[PDB]
Amino acid sequence: GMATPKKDVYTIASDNSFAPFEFQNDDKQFTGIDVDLLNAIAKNQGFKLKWNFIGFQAAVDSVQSGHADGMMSGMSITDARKQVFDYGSPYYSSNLTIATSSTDDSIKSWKDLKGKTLGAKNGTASFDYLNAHAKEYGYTVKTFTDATTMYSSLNNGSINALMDDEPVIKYAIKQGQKFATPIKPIPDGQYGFAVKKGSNPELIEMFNNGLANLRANGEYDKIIDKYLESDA
Amino acid sequence: GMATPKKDVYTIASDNSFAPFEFQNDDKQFTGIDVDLLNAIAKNQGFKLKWNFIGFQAAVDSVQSGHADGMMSGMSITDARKQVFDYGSPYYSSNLTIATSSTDDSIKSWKDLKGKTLGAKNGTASFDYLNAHAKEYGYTVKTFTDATTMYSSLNNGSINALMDDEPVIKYAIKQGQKFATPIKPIPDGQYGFAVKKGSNPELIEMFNNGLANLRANGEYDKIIDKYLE
Ligand SMILES: [Cl-]
Ligand SMILES: [Cl-]
Ligand SMILES: [Cl-]
Ligand SMILES: [Cl-]
Ligand SMILES: [Mg+2]
Ligand SMILES: [Mg+2]
Repeated sequence: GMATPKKDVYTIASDNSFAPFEFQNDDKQFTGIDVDLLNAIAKNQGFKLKWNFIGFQAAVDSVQSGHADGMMSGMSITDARKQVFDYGSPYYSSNLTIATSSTDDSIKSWKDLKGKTLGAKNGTASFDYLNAHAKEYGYTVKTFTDATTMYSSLNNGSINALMDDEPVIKYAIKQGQKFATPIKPIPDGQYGFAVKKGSNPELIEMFNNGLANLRANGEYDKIIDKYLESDA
Repeated sequence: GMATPKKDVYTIASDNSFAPFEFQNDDKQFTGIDVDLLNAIAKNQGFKLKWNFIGFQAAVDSVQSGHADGMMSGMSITDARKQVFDYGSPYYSSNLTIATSSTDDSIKSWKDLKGKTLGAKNGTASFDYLNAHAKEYGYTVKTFTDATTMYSSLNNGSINALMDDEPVIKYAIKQGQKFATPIKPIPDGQYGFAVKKGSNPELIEMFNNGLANLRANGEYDKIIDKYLE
């Protein structure tokens, strides 16, 4: 239904370092998909916000304790989370996807992964997927303990490709990396805006109504495209 | 109760950057209180571990979907977490505390904060705590949006003190920062080792047994003191 504010300002908790969703620019101001998108949603609906960029764990606990009204933080919607949060309509799909070098034209479909070296960060959803499909597609998996070493290996040619959460890859491309995403991604759920279960229902109404308007009026795509290599 | 391992190795998920609990040293190896403490606990009990420093949110989701066995990640024990995780005995009491300059003799207690300005990061427990006691002791709160600027402000004298997580302040001091902690810390919960609720009970047993042995044998304090002094 139509959303009416019941607070002069709503407090939103978020991560302090989760690019491209929320991160600091060179001027030390917070920015990102979540920041621009929720700000644009509130503005569309005539709500006011105050952001607390405190970290994922801290943001969860702040909403649960009533010290924040909502959480916008690259948050994967899960059944475990639904036990204690209510979510707005999902605002972005999460995918696991393959990054190649943009200079390498040899990988055009999944069948071209035959004989390739694929990187993944140890213990991640990308790692689990790659391990589970290595025999089928015929690649070999090389594991990394952190993100920097993995992306360095793709750039120096010691892996042919890697799998990661798609926003990380598409943001690196937007930043200037010579990567591409030439093949089909693997759906892996959705991102959601959350309030404590049973709390601030009008803030969820705001969210859903504002989001629908931004999807229809083009601003939603403009915001995503600012941060993620768009296909268009 | 005796803990017996049922796997040759258990997988532990943790955050990639939460110093001094889990973080990378200059050699890009993962280290910290959580890493050293759970490794030592595991060793004490004859269990083997493999660590995946995937990030807090990702670690939660991995344990919940059965793709990591446990989580050791500066994890505050809360009722909401008890909905979906089982915990070992708490292994650390996380407090908030005040940092002043080590050369500033003027602040030794809360009442010495009269007329002073203290920093806190917006929307944190420290921010809430300072705001709640500002009228009582007659200080002003200056809000910061990131740690680096807040700590720089203390160092350059544009604030008189700050409040932050005690381990962050104590680790900074251990690293040579010229801060003091003149005021009694404020309790802010406890950290626990987690498994998915109903899973891996022998891993919780071994955590509890090992933690108790390390408290008794001196290693627990050695590990904490390594980082916090
Ligand atoms: Cl976090
Ligand atoms: Cl959580
Ligand atoms: Cl409307
Ligand atoms: Cl969570
Ligand atoms: Mg993080
Ligand atoms: Mg994930």
